[PDB]
Amino acid sequence: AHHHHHHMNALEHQLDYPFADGMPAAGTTQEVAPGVYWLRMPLPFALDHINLWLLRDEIDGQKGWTIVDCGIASGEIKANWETVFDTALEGLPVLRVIVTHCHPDHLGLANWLCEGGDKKRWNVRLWITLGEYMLGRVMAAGEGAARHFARHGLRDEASLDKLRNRYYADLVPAVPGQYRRLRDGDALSIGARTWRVVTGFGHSPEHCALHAEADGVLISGDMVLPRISTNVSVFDIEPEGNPLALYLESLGRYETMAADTLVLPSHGKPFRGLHTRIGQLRDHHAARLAEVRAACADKPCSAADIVPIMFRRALDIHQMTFAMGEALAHLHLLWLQGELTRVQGEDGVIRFRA
Ligand SMILES: [Ca+2]
Ligand SMILES: [Ca+2]
Ligand SMILES: [Ca+2]
Repeated sequence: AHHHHHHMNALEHQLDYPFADGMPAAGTTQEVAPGVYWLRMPLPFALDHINLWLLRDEIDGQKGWTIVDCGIASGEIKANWETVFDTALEGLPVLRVIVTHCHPDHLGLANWLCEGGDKKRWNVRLWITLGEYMLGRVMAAGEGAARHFARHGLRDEASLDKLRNRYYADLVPAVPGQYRRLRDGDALSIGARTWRVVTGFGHSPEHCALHAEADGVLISGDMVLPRISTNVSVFDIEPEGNPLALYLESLGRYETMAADTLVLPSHGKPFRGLHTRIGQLRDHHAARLAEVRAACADKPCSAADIVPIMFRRALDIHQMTFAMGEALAHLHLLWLQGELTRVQGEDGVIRFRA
């Protein structure tokens, strides 16, 4: 996420933070609900942290801990995990590792945690959805990205070269060779609770949020974040994708949850106002779509044309191509519902017009 950048929530004051600005220091935990503990790991990106969750649990008579998400494979996060093992687990083992999705800050240390950390203290199973596991395996093991961004309006030969000669493998250095499949609707028994798998689309293949309906707690992964937008992007591998339509449809899964649901997001702070935040995200994308409509009404626009309208800030070449993926997702939503016509110019650039 070094070149990743996000849209900040100016309506944060409409959410409620039950712990205010309290946050667990590195290597320590903070109880956010009975048997649910919050870990905060540093990240070296603009997004400077990820929240991970430790759930008190008992499987087959053995008391211990279920981990949700892992961090990137950095020396600093590994050291913080080791401190946690030694001082914050009450001397009890990890029983299993659940990963919400394959992005590196969530999947990176799965293999290392499954195999017991530096001292190999246990040997446990990774639980994850099939789509996230398989894409993780594909990416864990370029020139296609450059052809992609070129046909969407990036024409500077020097910039295209910087993409050609290009991360995931350094942050996710191994992915477990075995997994336990999570599927939408699965009931997980974790400690005193049943957590249900709520799958989400448009951000990643098959994103797993975990919902404890009786106590009203939601582990939202990256699908609902209080301070930032969720990345929704069209990529070279699925060049006609409609991820924004999938994402906006997916947000309906949370609008039927309780209005007082405690949301545990992967970035930001635990919060209430789930429905408020969903409304803010819907409003945000409606405003971005209106800008795309307005621009395409006056001339055929490429994704590169849309970036400086959608992102009112300076971007380097790497941030530009990341923004281009999100611009293209908004173009594709309008295109595929019949509001734009897609034309590949004789210059090879794909553009969209009213
Ligand atoms: Ca993600
Ligand atoms: Ca191994
Ligand atoms: Ca994330």
